[PDB]
Amino acid sequence: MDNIIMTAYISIFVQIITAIISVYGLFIPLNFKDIILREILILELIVQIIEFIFYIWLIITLQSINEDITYVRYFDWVLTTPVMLLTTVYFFEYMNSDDGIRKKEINDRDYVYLFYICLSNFFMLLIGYLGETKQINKMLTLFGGSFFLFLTFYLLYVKYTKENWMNYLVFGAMFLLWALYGFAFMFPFSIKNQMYNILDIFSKNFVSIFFFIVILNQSYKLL
Ligand SMILES: *C/C=C(C)/C=C/C=C(C)/C=C/C1=C(C)CCCC1(C)C
Repeated sequence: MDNIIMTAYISIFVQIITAIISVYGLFIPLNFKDIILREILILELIVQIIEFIFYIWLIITLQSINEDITYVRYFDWVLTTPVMLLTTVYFFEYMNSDDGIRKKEINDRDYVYLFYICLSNFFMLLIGYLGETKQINKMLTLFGGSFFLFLTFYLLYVKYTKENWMNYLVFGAMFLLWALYGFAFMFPFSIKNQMYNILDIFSKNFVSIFFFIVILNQSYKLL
C-alpha cells in the first residue's frame, strides 16, 4: 500500500516533467514534411491530461483505500489506449511517407480500419475489466484479453509496418510493453498496482519524450 503510493508519486513527478516538455514541443518549428509529429504530440498531451486526472484521483483515494480500486484504471485506459494506437499508426505512416502526410488524410482514407483496431482494443479492455472486477475467472480473462491484444497488434502490423525496420523495432517494443499489462493482471493488488504505476511512465510519458526528441531533431535539421 505504501509502495503503491510511492510509485504513484514517482509517476506523477515524471508526468509533470513530460507535460511541460510536451507543451514546449507544440511551439517548436517544423518543415511541412514533419507537422504530423506535432499532431501526434497534441494527442499524447490529451492522453497525459486523462492519465494525470486518474493519478490525482488515485493519490487522494489511497489516503483511505478500503477496497481493490485497480478496476478504476480502465476508465483511463478506455479513453487513452485507442488514442495511443492512432498515434502509432500516424508515426508508422510518417516513417513510410516521402511527402508530409497529415493525420486528416490517414483518417479520411483508413477510418474503417482504425475503427476495427480500436474495437479489438475495446474488447481486450472489456474482458480485462470483467476479470479485474471478478465477474469472470483470471484464466478466461488472460485468454480473451491476450486474443484481442494479438488481434489489435496484428491489424496494426499488416497494414502500417510496410517492411520498415524502424516501424518493426517500435512495434516490438510497444507490443512487449502492452503485454506486461497482461502479466501485471496476474499479481496481487499491491504488486499489480505498483507495476501499472511504472508501466504508465513507459507507455505514455517516455513515448511523449521520444516524439519530443524526434520533433527537436527534425526542427534542428530544418534550421
Ligand atoms: C496507458 C495504458 C495502457 C497502454 C494500457 C494497456 C493495457 C493493456 C495492454 C491490458 C492488457 C490486458 C491483457 C493483455 C489481458 C489481461 C487483461 C488486460 C486488459 C490487463
